[PDB]
Amino acid sequence: PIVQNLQGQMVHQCISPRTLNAWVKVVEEKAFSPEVIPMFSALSCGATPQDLNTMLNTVGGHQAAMHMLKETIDEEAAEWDRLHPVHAGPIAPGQMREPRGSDIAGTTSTLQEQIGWMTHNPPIPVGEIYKRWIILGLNKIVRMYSPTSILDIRQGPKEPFRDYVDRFYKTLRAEQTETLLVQNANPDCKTILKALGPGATLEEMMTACQ
Amino acid sequence: PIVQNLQGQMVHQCISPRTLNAWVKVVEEKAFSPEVIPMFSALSCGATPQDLNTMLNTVGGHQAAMHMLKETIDEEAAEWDRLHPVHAGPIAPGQMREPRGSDIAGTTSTLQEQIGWMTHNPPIPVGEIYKRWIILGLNKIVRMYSPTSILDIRQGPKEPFRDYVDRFYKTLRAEQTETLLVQNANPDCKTILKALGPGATLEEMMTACQ
Amino acid sequence: PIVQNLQGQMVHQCISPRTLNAWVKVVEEKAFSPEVIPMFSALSCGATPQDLNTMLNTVGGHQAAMHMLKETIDEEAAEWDRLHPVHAGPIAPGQMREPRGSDIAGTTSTLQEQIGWMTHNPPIPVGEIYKRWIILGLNKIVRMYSPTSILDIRQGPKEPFRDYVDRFYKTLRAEQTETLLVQNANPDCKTILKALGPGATLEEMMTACQ
Amino acid sequence: PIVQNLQGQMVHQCISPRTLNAWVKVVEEKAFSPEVIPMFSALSCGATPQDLNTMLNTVGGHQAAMHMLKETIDEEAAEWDRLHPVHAGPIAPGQMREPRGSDIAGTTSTLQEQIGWMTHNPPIPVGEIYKRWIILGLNKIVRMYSPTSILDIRQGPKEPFRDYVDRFYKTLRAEQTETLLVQNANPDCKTILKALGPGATLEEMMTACQ
Amino acid sequence: PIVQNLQGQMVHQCISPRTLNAWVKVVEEKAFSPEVIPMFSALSCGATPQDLNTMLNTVGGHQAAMHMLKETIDEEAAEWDRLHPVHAGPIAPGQMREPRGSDIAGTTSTLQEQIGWMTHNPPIPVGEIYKRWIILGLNKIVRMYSPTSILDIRQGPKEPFRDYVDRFYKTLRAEQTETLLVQNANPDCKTILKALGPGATLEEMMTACQ
Amino acid sequence: PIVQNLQGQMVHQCISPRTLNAWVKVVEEKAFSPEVIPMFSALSCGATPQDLNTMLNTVGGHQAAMHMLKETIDEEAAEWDRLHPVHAGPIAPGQMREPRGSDIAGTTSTLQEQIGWMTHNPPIPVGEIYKRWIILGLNKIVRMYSPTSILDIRQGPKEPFRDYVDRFYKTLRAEQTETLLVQNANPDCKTILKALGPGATLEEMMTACQ
Ligand SMILES: CC(C)(C#Cc1ccc(-c2ccc(Cl)c3c(NS(C)(=O)=O)nn(CC(F)(F)F)c23)c([C@H](Cc2cc(F)cc(F)c2)NC(=O)Cn2nc(C(F)(F)F)c3c2C(F)(F)[C@@H]2C[C@H]32)n1)S(C)(=O)=O
Ligand SMILES: CC(C)(C#Cc1ccc(-c2ccc(Cl)c3c(NS(C)(=O)=O)nn(CC(F)(F)F)c23)c([C@H](Cc2cc(F)cc(F)c2)NC(=O)Cn2nc(C(F)(F)F)c3c2C(F)(F)[C@@H]2C[C@H]32)n1)S(C)(=O)=O
Ligand SMILES: CC(C)(C#Cc1ccc(-c2ccc(Cl)c3c(NS(C)(=O)=O)nn(CC(F)(F)F)c23)c([C@H](Cc2cc(F)cc(F)c2)NC(=O)Cn2nc(C(F)(F)F)c3c2C(F)(F)[C@@H]2C[C@H]32)n1)S(C)(=O)=O
Ligand SMILES: CC(C)(C#Cc1ccc(-c2ccc(Cl)c3c(NS(C)(=O)=O)nn(CC(F)(F)F)c23)c([C@H](Cc2cc(F)cc(F)c2)NC(=O)Cn2nc(C(F)(F)F)c3c2C(F)(F)[C@@H]2C[C@H]32)n1)S(C)(=O)=O
Ligand SMILES: CC(C)(C#Cc1ccc(-c2ccc(Cl)c3c(NS(C)(=O)=O)nn(CC(F)(F)F)c23)c([C@H](Cc2cc(F)cc(F)c2)NC(=O)Cn2nc(C(F)(F)F)c3c2C(F)(F)[C@@H]2C[C@H]32)n1)S(C)(=O)=O
Ligand SMILES: CC(C)(C#Cc1ccc(-c2ccc(Cl)c3c(NS(C)(=O)=O)nn(CC(F)(F)F)c23)c([C@H](Cc2cc(F)cc(F)c2)NC(=O)Cn2nc(C(F)(F)F)c3c2C(F)(F)[C@@H]2C[C@H]32)n1)S(C)(=O)=O
Ligand SMILES: [Cl-]
Ligand SMILES: [Cl-]
Ligand SMILES: [Cl-]
Ligand SMILES: [Cl-]
Ligand SMILES: [Cl-]
Ligand SMILES: [Cl-]
Ligand SMILES: [Cl-]
Ligand SMILES: [Cl-]
Ligand SMILES: [Cl-]
Ligand SMILES: [Cl-]
Ligand SMILES: [Cl-]
Ligand SMILES: [Cl-]
Ligand SMILES: [Cl-]
Ligand SMILES: [Cl-]
Ligand SMILES: [Cl-]
Ligand SMILES: [Cl-]
Ligand SMILES: [Cl-]
Ligand SMILES: [Cl-]
Ligand SMILES: [Cl-]
Ligand SMILES: [Cl-]
Ligand SMILES: [Cl-]
Ligand SMILES: [Cl-]
Ligand SMILES: [Cl-]
Ligand SMILES: [Cl-]
Repeated sequence: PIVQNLQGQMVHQCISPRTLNAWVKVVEEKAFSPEVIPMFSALSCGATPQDLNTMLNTVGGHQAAMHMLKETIDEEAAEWDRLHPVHAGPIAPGQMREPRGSDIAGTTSTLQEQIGWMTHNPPIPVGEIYKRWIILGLNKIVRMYSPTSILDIRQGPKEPFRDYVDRFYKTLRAEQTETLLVQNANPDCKTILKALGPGATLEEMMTACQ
Repeated sequence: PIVQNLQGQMVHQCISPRTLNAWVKVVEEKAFSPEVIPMFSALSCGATPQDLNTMLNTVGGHQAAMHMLKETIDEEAAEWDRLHPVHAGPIAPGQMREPRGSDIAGTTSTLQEQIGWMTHNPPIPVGEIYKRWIILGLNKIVRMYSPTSILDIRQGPKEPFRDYVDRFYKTLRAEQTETLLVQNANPDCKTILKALGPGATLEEMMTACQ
Repeated sequence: PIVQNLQGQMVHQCISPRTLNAWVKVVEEKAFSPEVIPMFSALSCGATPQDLNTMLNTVGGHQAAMHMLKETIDEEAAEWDRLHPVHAGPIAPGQMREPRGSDIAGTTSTLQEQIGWMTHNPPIPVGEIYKRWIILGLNKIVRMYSPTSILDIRQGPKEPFRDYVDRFYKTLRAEQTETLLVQNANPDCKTILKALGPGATLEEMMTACQ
Repeated sequence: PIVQNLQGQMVHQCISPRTLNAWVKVVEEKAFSPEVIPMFSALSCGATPQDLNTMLNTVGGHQAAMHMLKETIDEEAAEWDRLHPVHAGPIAPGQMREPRGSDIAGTTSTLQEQIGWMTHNPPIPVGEIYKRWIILGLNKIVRMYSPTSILDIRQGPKEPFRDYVDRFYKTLRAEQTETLLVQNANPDCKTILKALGPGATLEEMMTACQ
Repeated sequence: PIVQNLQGQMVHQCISPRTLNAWVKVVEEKAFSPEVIPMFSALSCGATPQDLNTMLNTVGGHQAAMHMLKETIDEEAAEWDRLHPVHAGPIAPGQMREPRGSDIAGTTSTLQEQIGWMTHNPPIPVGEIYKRWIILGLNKIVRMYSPTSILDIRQGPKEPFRDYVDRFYKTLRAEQTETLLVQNANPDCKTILKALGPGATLEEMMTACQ
Repeated sequence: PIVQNLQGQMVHQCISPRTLNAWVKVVEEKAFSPEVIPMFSALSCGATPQDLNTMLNTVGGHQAAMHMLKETIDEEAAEWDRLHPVHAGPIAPGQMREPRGSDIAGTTSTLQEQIGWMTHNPPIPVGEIYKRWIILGLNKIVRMYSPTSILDIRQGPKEPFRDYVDRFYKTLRAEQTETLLVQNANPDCKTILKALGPGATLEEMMTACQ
């Protein structure tokens, strides 16, 4: 990644074994649960495009999702090229060529060029642009691998309301609400929630059905 | 987080895999026991609003509590806006716009803006303001998930006083005392504690009933 | 904690996940064995009052002892106030108000004030003052949870002297010696230790009874 | 490796136990799966030829592949010598002799010489040149140890399409595509994929056969 | 410990949780095997007397040995006082009082005084003086807990010579050689070692009896 | 070890618990397999003679090999003294006495002297000289503990060629080749390898017999 040294200069740093290992492990354990997106964004803090490609490549398995991820990256890269056409001309001394979509995705660009963009003044955050494309593609993967629709999350007749709400917002998060939460509650809690009226907080709802 | 480098300047640092992993693990193991609040405050030392949102998002499960947490944040953000209305005008060079509630909660603000507020002179500690809102909301979650009332913590007839006091203050902490501690002691220890008189220390009480 | 950077200035540092985790684990494993006091002092090296309160709060369980710890802190804080009454007056620019007992214990003081005291010239080591109160209170807890009196540590008739001495000084340490060590030895070793005479070293005693 | 200190100078650093251990472990667990190449490139970030040889030597087992790796290195080194013949002459003060293939592969060069090349201005990245040769040789090993041909990856009659696509691109990656993916789908999904037409995305294909 | 910062000044550092934990673990696992002495010396690199006392205090159990260790320290401290009598007089500004035995052992000295001695020019290495006393006392403990005499290490009639030599020098190290190694070899290997003659290396001896 | 600080000065560093622990563990797990030599060289990067002796002393067990290691060190030290006789004379201010063999092996030299040699300009790398002697002695240990001769590595009649080549070069490495690899192949693969002709690569040989 590109970190600021303790003197105030942005320099390149090798990705640490701890960072590499945490990413690999979170995919093995959590696959494409929603909370894998924040881990990816946090672990790739300050990442160059090379670091991002490293992290994606260390994933073994899930190659169907990884391939869908490439197609999303190609979609976003092609959109970047339609909005930012590279102008012909010799690059001035101490300056950087404009990045293409494939340069941001690290396929036609070197690490030294990525460092040049990211440490430019003003910087071209090719790492953050690429990370956004990846998180976009990861969100579609999370959505596709969501097993259950919110319409099928219904409170059991003897299911504690807390457990039901846990399953409800867990499902909702992956599908990516208030009145449906009441409608899918069991008869005994729905009656209590009816009498609470509208505008009740979740805490008030949970307190009323416990 | 925003740390001070070893030269004396406040700079941004990537959240470390150790910090991310410790937070995730403490929620898996301890859920919403009271001691999860100090871990959250310590792990988010110097955190930006983005880091705080990262930590909350890495939580898988407990989505009922996580949703109640958002409602508390929205309550606190809306109160921040009623007390701090943003004034219209162009921001002066080298200065920061006033933060709204949603900027403090990281929903309408960028990392660069959060760094600008937090490293301003004087700084606007949007991270500490947001952390306070979260700890406020976490405390209500801890209180709601407290299973047992202090009125039901009674010493067993052959229960060692030490074990009873352990359960008593554990329950008290989650519910968030002296005379009730005597009243709920078993007959044999209550008689001893009566004769100790008032103003006895816990150490004196424990010594008298062991 | 307040560490000295590699340039020679005392600056504040976030408590590390390693430090937090080690303290929690040592309490889970060792409870209030005597060797938990050195771990606490070493782990809270350079700690502010906030860090000390963090560490104590991360403890789950043992709330009877934790409450006795507060009473010892209140005793010591009140003694600090009787010896150091805060004088009325406006604090001069660049100076710190005198700390009260509750400021040292972090209940009425902010982190910024604690940093001001601890990095003052000369510094007011509110962290070390608070740590002393805590270690004082922890010692009383260790003493109270000591199960066995030294009078009941007697060498078994076929117990190796080494094992006996191990149990003896282990018990002695928690209770917090030479002639009692002989008196509680078994008949066969006591006869040997009699003939050694007084002023023998432990190594001489152990060698004589092995 | 050769890292840039926090002041801006490229200096040599001892390879860390974490880096050494991660490489050894990834070979024990993953052998020569494709994702072992990115781990090798990431763990040897900034590596000198000595560090690269260290990492390869810490591998126990797989000595058949390790020997094939040497033959690839010798092939590449000999090609380097045919393209870069070392010119005779005394090396000027403060300058470095031109590297031979065997100097890049660390067999006829010292660490001090490798540091001289890598920290030269402009630098001769003997580490990156050597790493490229190794990754080249590792790719041939991954290809040779690929057990299954893409022609044998066929969807089972009741196999979920997602699982099939996972096996397909996993196999494809090791062998190192769209129309073959349809042809090897089972009859029921092939009929659906026929009607989708050409130019469908993988996400559209997966959605249509789930 | 007292480390040199990356600028060239000797400053105090908190003992790290890793250092504390490694020492505790090595005592639990290896007790007083000989190789515990090098671990102690390496883990207490640069240690102050306070750090040394911390490490010894974190040991739970083995209190018989720990008490023998104090008696050795008192012996060495008293010898230090007989060779270095403290002269009466006011200490000059910026200078340190001469250390007594009990100051070196950290019982009558503060951390600030230990830092003053250790960072003086020339420094008084009270940490290294104390560490020497401890290693002296630890060596006597290792010697006392050595279970077997070298006279009882005899090669079994079908015991491989390598295994025998392993047990021999292991025992010798704890007891703290060549001709006895031959004498205790079994008849078949002794005959071979006789014919080798004197002045044979261990490698020659092992090769001859394998 | 002697590391270069982030400012460009060679200073001494305490050996880290991670380094100590990794060395101990690799000996417990791998004993004297060949790949233990690279781990030793990597873990002792920049090591002083004291650090090297520390690492060797932390080894418990294998004392037969450890003693053979001392004899190799004494051989090499005595050769160093025959090639570098120390000249009599007072050492000039700011200079270092010439090292003897026993000074390089850390037996008659202090840490401060080792730092003086290693940080001299030009430096006397007593650490690297000592490490070379140790690696020399470790290689003889690896060779002696090699169980199987290369003449006994023969491909089984139904053994996959890959597995055979794995055992072959593993054995060869410890014994420390092409035509013997063919001669020891089973009849079916030998016939194929005959027809390949000479000058075939290992990859061609493996491909032909799979
Ligand atoms: C990936 C990344 C770059 C980012 C970001 C990112 C940025 C901003 C915000 C956010 C912050 C505060 C508030 Cl009050 C709201 C809000 N208040 S509201 C009422 O909607 O108006 N909304 N937001 C999202 C915003 F900004 F997009 F609007 C927020 C979040 C929250 C952070 C958060 C997580 C948490 F657990 C508990 C919290 F209190 C806050 N994360 C989510 O909310 C995810 N989530 N989704 C849903 C669902 F879909 F089911 F409803 C559900 C959640 C849930 F909260 F977990 C919970 C079960 C409900 N994250 S990062 C930093 O992680 O690496
Ligand atoms: C989250 C965060 C930002 C913070 C803070 C924070 C700030 C200040 C203080 C504190 C410090 C010293 C004293 Cl003497 C008192 C006091 N003395 S008193 C008699 O009340 O007048 N009170 N306080 C709270 C104050 F300041 F709010 F008043 C304190 C605490 C204590 C720290 C502490 C924990 C501990 F274990 C043992 C200690 F000796 C001190 N924590 C609590 O006390 C929590 N607790 N709650 C209750 C209950 F409700 F059951 F009674 C019980 C506890 C308990 F102690 F654990 C024990 C069973 C009893 N924490 S952080 C730094 O953790 O990240
Ligand atoms: C908490 C903290 C801030 C502190 C400190 C602290 C400060 C000083 C000293 C100390 C140092 C050297 C000597 Cl020679 C003596 C001494 N010599 S003597 C003969 O008494 O006159 N006394 N002391 C205590 C002093 F200074 F208070 F006097 C010491 C200790 C010792 C350190 C130590 C531990 C150890 F294991 C072995 C050692 F060789 C030295 N620790 C204790 O002795 C604890 N202990 N208690 C008893 C008992 F009660 F049973 F007798 C027993 C021990 C025991 F040694 F473990 C052993 C079974 C016997 N610690 S910290 C740095 O840990 O974080
Ligand atoms: C070793 C090292 C130095 C390097 C590099 C390196 C350099 C660039 C790129 C890359 C980046 C973005 C795009 Cl969009 C494409 C592209 N888009 S495309 C449609 O082809 O035109 N192609 N590339 C390769 C390029 F550049 F060579 F063209 C890329 C990769 C990708 C990174 C990546 C991995 C991932 F998992 C998911 C992603 F979204 C992106 N890695 C691979 O693709 C490996 N892979 N191989 C195949 C197969 F063969 F089966 F098809 C398959 C993959 C797969 F993606 F995993 C997935 C199942 C399919 N890595 S490092 C940095 O790791 O240490
Ligand atoms: C604690 C500390 C501060 C220190 C130090 C310290 C200082 C110097 C030396 C040393 C170095 C090189 C040589 Cl050649 C000799 C030597 N050559 S010789 C022939 O005697 O003349 N002698 N020495 C000791 C010296 F200097 F004191 F003379 C040495 C050692 C050796 C280091 C070593 C360990 C090892 F495993 C293998 C090695 F090749 C070298 N350690 C020991 O030898 C311990 N040991 N003891 C005996 C026994 F008693 F059985 F014989 C046995 C050993 C043994 F080697 F393990 C092996 C089975 C035999 N350590 S530290 C740095 O560890 O933290
Ligand atoms: C200890 C230390 C200081 C050092 C060093 C050190 C220094 C240089 C080299 C080296 C580098 C590149 C090439 Cl191409 C050759 C070469 N090409 S060749 C055809 O012979 O002419 N030779 N060398 C040794 C040189 F330089 F001495 F010649 C090399 C090695 C190789 C590194 C390596 C390991 C590996 F696994 C795979 C590689 F591609 C390269 N290590 C070895 O080869 C060890 N080995 N031994 C044998 C055997 F004996 F069976 F044949 C076998 C190996 C084996 F490769 F593992 C494999 C099964 C065969 N290490 S360190 C840095 O580790 O800490
Ligand atoms: Cl790491
Ligand atoms: Cl790349
Ligand atoms: Cl794969
Ligand atoms: Cl509830
Ligand atoms: Cl980390
Ligand atoms: Cl954010
Ligand atoms: Cl979830
Ligand atoms: Cl009690
Ligand atoms: Cl940490
Ligand atoms: Cl506080
Ligand atoms: Cl609790
Ligand atoms: Cl004994
Ligand atoms: Cl490390
Ligand atoms: Cl090399
Ligand atoms: Cl091997
Ligand atoms: Cl799907
Ligand atoms: Cl640590
Ligand atoms: Cl001390
Ligand atoms: Cl104890
Ligand atoms: Cl042998
Ligand atoms: Cl470490
Ligand atoms: Cl030494
Ligand atoms: Cl041993
Ligand atoms: Cl093969």
